Amino acid sequence: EGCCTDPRCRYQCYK
Repeated sequence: EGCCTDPRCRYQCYK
């Protein structure tokens, strides 16, 4: 969801 790249989302790529 174009979030994995982000640091905050990177922590939880699978939500």
